[PDB]
Amino acid sequence: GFPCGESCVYGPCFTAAIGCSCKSKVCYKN
Repeated sequence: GFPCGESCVYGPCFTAAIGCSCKSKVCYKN
């Protein structure tokens, strides 16, 4: 539910490394 400070319009969430995921073009975790 909290933003990881990264977007994923065209690239992946490199913050997936800390458990984030792409949710409607913005990287979030919990």
